[PDB]
Amino acid sequence: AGITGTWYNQLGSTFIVTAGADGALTGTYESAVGNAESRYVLTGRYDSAPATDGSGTALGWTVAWKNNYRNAHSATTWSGQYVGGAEARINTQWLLTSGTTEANAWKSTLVGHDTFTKVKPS
Amino acid sequence: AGITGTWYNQLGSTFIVTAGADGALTGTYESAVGNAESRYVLTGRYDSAPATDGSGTALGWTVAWKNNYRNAHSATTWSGQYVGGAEARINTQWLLTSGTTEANAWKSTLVGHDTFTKVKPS
Amino acid sequence: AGITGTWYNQLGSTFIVTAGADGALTGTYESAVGNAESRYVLTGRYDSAPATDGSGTALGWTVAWKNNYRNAHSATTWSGQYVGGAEARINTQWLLTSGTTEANAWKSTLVGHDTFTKVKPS
Amino acid sequence: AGITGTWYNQLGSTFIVTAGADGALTGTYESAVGNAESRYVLTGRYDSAPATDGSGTALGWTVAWKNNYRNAHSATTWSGQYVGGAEARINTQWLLTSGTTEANAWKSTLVGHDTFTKVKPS
Repeated sequence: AGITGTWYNQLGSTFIVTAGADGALTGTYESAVGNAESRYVLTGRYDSAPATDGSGTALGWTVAWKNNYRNAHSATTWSGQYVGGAEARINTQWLLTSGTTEANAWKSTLVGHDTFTKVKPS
Repeated sequence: AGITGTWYNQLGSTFIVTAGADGALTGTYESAVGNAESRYVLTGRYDSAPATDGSGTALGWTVAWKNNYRNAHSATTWSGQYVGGAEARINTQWLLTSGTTEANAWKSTLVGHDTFTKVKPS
Repeated sequence: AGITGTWYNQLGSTFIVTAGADGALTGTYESAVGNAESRYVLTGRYDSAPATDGSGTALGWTVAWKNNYRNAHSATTWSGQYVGGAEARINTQWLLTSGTTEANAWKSTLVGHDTFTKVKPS
Repeated sequence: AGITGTWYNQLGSTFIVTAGADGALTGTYESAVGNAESRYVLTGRYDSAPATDGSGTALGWTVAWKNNYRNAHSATTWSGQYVGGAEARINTQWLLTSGTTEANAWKSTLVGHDTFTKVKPS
């Protein structure tokens, strides 16, 4: 169950999350950490029964940079895997797609990565 | 609203989906198209108010290759953007992460793409 | 076994390439195609000895977007595979990275895909 | 402005590279580091004239995983940027593509990240 919680990224984002018994992910993303109108609904999925081999626990989740206060006309999906214990992290790769005229399709999707930890950076 | 529906991919996958008035995505992924125990719950997010410039409509969604019948200990997040009209498509990039020993972390995430259309391929 | 030549992608860009007998790839890439002021240097590598089970031929290459007529301050790589036959295609995927101040480092790399064909698109 | 040299990543791999005065990149990459049987050819490009606003230096390169001692039937490219200073790092991202039959074409390309530093990791 050790997914549910708060999770901080190197750069200064934060999201708390729940893991539905069945296998859901519900939460909200805070893209600063001292903000309020800069939170966005979070939903995603994670393998609710993982393997017995020290192997990761696959997950993903999406967040749409639009809320009741702002719209970036964009959305990030985080894909990766959660590891547990004392050094416990959420290792992801992420994609970011904006809405584009088809003229600029080709340049619509930023790629990156993010390591989330259960205790703040610096 | 022209997201809700069925969507087919070049290769032979299918997913029907709803767009919550607010901005959610709920659905289920069929990874063949004539299957049944090979469907997986689908949830994700999409910009419920898009821009007025012919620009795409950003979205993403995640699917965990584990259900009541199978487990691939994996998960795909699809990120991209939906375009409408008579030639209407869901253009995405996708990531796939498996659970890995940390020994094999480095090789945990397949990258690809998928163009979804509202009417079957071949 | 005919990587050597001229190739074209979904949007009418072109790169010519000789395929050194070991893995060398060198040649060029032309933003558009009919123009000498928008031409760019290209080097890369490929498997000079692919398996015989009709498996693709892995390859990669690079086009720092700099010449004597423009500097874009950026570089694309292309990773993927050659699949000869009637319809010879170089199915690839690419990462486009610009040079950023440390703060924009995160929005630095586009991701995308590209099919190349020995015949011009539409 | 010191791309030329020896670099190391989070897992103790290494590549040496000369940075041609225009953009050439050539050199090598060593699966591990202390071994001649696991060494691989490397070519690429970089912006030989990056802007002066302390922006990174874009670059890319390729290592078809083939030598006289092993053939992996695959190729990685590395796209990213050089950021000199006290802590000079080449922050990159990479795509690892194997040669596949048309049916496995979809599970063909790993994606991932890599920091390189002029000093060995741990």
